[PDB]
Amino acid sequence: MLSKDIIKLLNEQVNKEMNSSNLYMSMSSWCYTHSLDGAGLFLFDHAAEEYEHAKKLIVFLNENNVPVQLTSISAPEHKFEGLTQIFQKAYEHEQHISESINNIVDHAIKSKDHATFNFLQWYVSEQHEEEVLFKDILDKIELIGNENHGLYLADQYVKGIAKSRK
Amino acid sequence: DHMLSKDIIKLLNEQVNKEMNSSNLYMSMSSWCYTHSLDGAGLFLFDHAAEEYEHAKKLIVFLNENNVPVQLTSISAPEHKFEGLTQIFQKAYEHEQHISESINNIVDHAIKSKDHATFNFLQWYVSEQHEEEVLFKDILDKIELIGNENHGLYLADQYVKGIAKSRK
Amino acid sequence: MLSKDIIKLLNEQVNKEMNSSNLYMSMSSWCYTHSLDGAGLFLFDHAAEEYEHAKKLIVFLNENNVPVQLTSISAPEHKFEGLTQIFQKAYEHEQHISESINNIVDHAIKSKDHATFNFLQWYVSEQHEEEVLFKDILDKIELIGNENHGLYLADQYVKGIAKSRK
Amino acid sequence: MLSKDIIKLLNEQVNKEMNSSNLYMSMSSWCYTHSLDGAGLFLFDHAAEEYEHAKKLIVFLNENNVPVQLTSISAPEHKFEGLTQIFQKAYEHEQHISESINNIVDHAIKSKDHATFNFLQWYVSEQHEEEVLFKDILDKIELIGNENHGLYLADQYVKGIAKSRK
Amino acid sequence: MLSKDIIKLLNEQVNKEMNSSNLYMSMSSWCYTHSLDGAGLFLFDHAAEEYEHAKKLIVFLNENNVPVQLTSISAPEHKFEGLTQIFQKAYEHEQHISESINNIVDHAIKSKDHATFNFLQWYVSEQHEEEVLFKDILDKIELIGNENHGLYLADQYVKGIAKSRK
Amino acid sequence: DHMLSKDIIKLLNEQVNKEMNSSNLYMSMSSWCYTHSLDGAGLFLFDHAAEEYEHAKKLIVFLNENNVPVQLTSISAPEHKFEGLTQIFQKAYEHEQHISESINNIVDHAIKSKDHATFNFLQWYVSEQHEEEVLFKDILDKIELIGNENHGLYLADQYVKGIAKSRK
Repeated sequence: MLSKDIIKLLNEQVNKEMNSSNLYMSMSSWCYTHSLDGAGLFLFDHAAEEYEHAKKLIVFLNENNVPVQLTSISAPEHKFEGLTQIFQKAYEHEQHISESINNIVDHAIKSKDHATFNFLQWYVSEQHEEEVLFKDILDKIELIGNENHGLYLADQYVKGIAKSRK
Repeated sequence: DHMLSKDIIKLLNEQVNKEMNSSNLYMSMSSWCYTHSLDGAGLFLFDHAAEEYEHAKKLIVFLNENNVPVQLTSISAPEHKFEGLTQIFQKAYEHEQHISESINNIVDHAIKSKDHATFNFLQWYVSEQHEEEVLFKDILDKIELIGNENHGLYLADQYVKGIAKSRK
Repeated sequence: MLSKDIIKLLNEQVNKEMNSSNLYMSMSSWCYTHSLDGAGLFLFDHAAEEYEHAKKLIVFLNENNVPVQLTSISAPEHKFEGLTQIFQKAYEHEQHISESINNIVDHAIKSKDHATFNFLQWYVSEQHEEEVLFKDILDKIELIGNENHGLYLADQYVKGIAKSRK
Repeated sequence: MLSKDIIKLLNEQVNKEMNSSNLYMSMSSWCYTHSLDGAGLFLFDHAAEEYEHAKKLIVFLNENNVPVQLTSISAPEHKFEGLTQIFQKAYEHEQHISESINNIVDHAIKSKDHATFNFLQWYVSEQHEEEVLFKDILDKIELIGNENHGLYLADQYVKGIAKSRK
Repeated sequence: MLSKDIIKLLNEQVNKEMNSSNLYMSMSSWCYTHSLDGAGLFLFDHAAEEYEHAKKLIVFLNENNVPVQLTSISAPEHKFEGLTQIFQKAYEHEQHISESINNIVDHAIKSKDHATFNFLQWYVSEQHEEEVLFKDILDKIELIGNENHGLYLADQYVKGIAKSRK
Repeated sequence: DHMLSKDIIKLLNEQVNKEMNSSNLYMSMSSWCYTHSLDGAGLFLFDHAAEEYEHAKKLIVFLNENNVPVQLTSISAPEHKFEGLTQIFQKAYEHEQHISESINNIVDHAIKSKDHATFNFLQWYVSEQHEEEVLFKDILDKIELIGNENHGLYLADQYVKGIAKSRK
């Protein structure tokens, strides 16, 4: 049904998405172990949400009678320097994801897979929104500043958002 | 680490990895079923895969609240080629046996180091695993009863479908 | 408002869509008369659903102040070999329809009729979904096999789906 | 089961009915495109209702294990001179339909297909009523005239009826 | 995030949108002062709705962390010849807006801002619909004609629509 | 023959324009806040801007029901560059004072021409203006109380956010 290219990209996206989840879990554990259970929670929940994206793709593939060919998931990074650094990396990571998705959309436009294109709309929208979210959080962290109690407050701010997203 | 013994931590991290790995194995198997018109099995395995991933998560939460760093290593690619519904379930069953053993090994270690809280935590996990191991045996048994000669694959898939739904 | 090309294709589509339903009614009657009232029902309802698609198009054309030009509806085929053959033909018929629709979409993209494009999204998605459905059914029929009580069970399977689509 | 004659007439009626629907859609679009969305709607809905009559017949045929043989549906007329003319043609068309139905009834009486006769009662009555409806509307339109705002009012009158029939 | 081009067009659109609102308010006051409070109301409400579009766009820019550059709003036209003329100008004005929006859509397609494209869908559809609405109203008015009681009834027709849109 | 005096009409039309102009100023200010990570302030001002546009509308309605033509002139471009949260609110407050003054001027004129119905109509408008003028002063004072020190901005934005939500 769907073109060889598309299939490859979709499978690849599944992998990136699963990979992303692990990155967020890794980041989450770093936060927890450095007394930042606000960030820890946010990222852990965000990781869960990434795994769900993967699942939607697998379902889409499954329903189109396309075999899922899962390759290895690379090991996420474990060492990080601080709350700001994590979110910086996170933000750059989300930009990369937005770009892989658009790439898939480009391909559907070019091959005229209009149904695939259609399916991908929500996904694009969800990503852009998530990309913004990370941006905001990063800005807010920077507004607060790491001097003194700011790490505490920044974590509470993040905690604040975590709970208002379940 | 300050709370749990180095050994335990190693095994727990290891287990997370096996558990994540397992999920992918089941997704792979699931897709094989779907693409060979066995959406009953496909669903069962897909849901089972999801459930595997959740077990990993529970461990991670356990590790997190004990202030233990989670060290996620790479997840190997699962096998993609399988011979038939029976073969898949056979492999699944042998896979579950292996997992049951991994877990018991962790339990042995907690007993020996006297990590009684860890032991406690592991109870549900053991029971949950044992139950799943049985489930796969039954399905395999039922599959063999039915036979694969005529409409058997169909009926076997409906039987499996039957169970998939009654586990939401 | 809309371009001469688009209008022509849309009118053409209306006709194909009406034509399709007749094909499905014809197929439906064949099923009923050969004791396959499961298939009979599925196809009858599917035919009804095709006629509704036509109607949505007519409405679209009407609200854009475009005259609907209805041409002749050709007579559908009435002789068929068997349950499998019918579904095979059905499936190939759905493939053809998916393609006429995409063609319309291609044309809107090229003339930049963005509102028309927009309107066509649901239609694309619906068709694709239906195309999948026929593939599944066809696969399930083949999994069962026409030997023994195969035809019976296959009809019950189809009946099963018919009732879980009203 | 049923006699060859009856079957022929029933099939014939289905074709007529399907044909009629298209005529009404064509007429409907003419109304819409000349700013007469009241008439447009009435006819559109009336067309849908004709299609339904066809379906009831097909169902009747199906449950009696009679194959439906659908022939081609001719293209309806597209050009009309005005609201009055359309309804005039409509009315004459409905008279013709009443007559094809009666003819079927005559035949059932003569072959003593009493069950078929029974089935046909609602259809006769329903048709007779529709024939009256068109006369009334036509009459009302004439009462109104086209001298001032007649078309606007006649269309509103028609609109009035369209909504009090769903 | 978003490309400089897009942002410029989006800001430009805000301005045209605000400008549009004023045009409609101006037109509205003309209607009121010439005893056409039906039209007056329709246009007033339509003006309000235009200002909301601008606001919607402004929100979109804000959540993407894009500065909004608001320019001066030119004075609308204040002299008009009559109900028909107003709606003619209105219709023409609407088309112009449809075209500016499509232009933005063209640009997103070309730069591959797929999220922006996505966002713009509702806007395109809402616009197309509004463009149709003005055509219908104009058409209805022509149908009625400016002769005896025409203006009155046309205003009541318009009033009719105004109230069935809040 | 209008009901109202030429003077009044002129002022009222003028006021519409100032009011529309004001809204844009607030939107501009709002966007500045959003783009500098101050979505609390951003929201407050955005909502306040919307509220200014509504004032304009009430006037237009008033003029319409009195059969007075609305003459909309150009809306000037608002200022886009600002130096900080404090500066914005300072400018805001001054702007509010200037608006109060324009409104009072209209009231003065109604008293002098004895347009008692117009006077009547203008009561709510005056009261609403006074209240808004106070509000801006209060916010300004708190912001100064807090100080744009190390965590001042974040808190001042949260304070503002606090008020924004308790005004819907």
